[PDB]
Amino acid sequence: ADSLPERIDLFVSLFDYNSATTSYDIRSIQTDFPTRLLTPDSMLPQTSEYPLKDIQLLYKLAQSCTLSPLITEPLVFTRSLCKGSSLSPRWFARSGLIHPGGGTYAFRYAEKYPAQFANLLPYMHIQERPNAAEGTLLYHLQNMGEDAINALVSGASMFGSGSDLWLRKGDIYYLFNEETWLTNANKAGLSYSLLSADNTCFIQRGNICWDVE
Amino acid sequence: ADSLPERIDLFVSLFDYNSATTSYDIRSIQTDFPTRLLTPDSMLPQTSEYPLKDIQLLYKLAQSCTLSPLITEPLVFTRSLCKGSSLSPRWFARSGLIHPGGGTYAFRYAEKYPAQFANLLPYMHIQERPNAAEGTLLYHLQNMGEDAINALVSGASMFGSGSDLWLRKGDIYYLFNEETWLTNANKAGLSYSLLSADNTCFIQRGNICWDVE
Repeated sequence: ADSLPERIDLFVSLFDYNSATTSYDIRSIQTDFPTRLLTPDSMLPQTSEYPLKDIQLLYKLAQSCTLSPLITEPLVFTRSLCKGSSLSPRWFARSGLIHPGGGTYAFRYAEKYPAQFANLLPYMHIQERPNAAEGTLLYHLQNMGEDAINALVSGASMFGSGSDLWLRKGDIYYLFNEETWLTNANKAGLSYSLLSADNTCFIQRGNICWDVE
Repeated sequence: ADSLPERIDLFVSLFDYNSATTSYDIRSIQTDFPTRLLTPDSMLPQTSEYPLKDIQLLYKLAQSCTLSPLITEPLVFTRSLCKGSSLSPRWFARSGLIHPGGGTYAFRYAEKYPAQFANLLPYMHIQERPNAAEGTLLYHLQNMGEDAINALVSGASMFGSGSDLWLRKGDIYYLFNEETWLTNANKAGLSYSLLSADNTCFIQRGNICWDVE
């Protein structure tokens, strides 16, 4: 197992970057996609960011339409929706993007004002945008699980999503299909699997890898 | 991660053995199924047991029907097939079971003498037997991958096959479905995954666990 780092280096050396399925500049991804609009936790009620009773207070208000400083901006949003007052794309660009109840301000607003949808897409979570065309960047992002999104955001040297290997060289991710990945792992004398969070198979029982959650 | 053994113990304690999907006595399994007829390697040409040129010599003979002491029994089998001489179920019970070219003597023999099929089933590899009825022991065995078969043969305290947890208590395996497994792992504060051989995720890169093959 001491040869492992050297085998992984050999593995990477086997790839022909010119024959990658596609490639994406990390800078282009960062330009187009706020991390806040990638991470799956943004889609959930923001319980780690607010006391629950404040989130509940906002729902009550939005349903009733008739107040701590943790929620100043959510309150501005809520009142605007209640009053039928308009919010320009500039308001969303200035905003924290994520509504305390989960998802974005832009998506909620555009549901009420569908004519403003196109201009507000840049401020919506990838999971809130329409299903992307196959093979596009947004498609790849929409189909990534949490661990893959985290790896991408971390600028990891490599990660797997959905039988695609994403390989980083310089500032560019090159995508290779599962067959190529497996072929090169085989040649390097390597086995691989995808594991979640920091699950390192700390203890093994039979064929089951266990870790603490 | 020091709490891990204690969490696994708690995990096991959560199962109600009386409400298991099914259960199998390990002794019953050993009685019915020779390990040789379970392990997937028995289905492959026996390259670790014979020089390849001896295996090839046998094929030539079986095709021609006209000789080291590593292959004395395979030669007896081959000549019997060529001569149309018969081999009783007692011959197979006395035999090493596995043909050098892979699979069993019994399966090959029964292909030539289909009337003798039923009496020769006990000497055929599980992968050579007809697809078993759903829910039966043979069905579960036929659907196990290599790591699961090895765990079972090892009498492991627990292993997963196909979204079934096999839990050993005393000499009995109790089967629980994936939902129960996940529910109890969740409660114990545990994460789990199935990994092959002794792949322990020795090195992690992005979300990829790497080990030496």
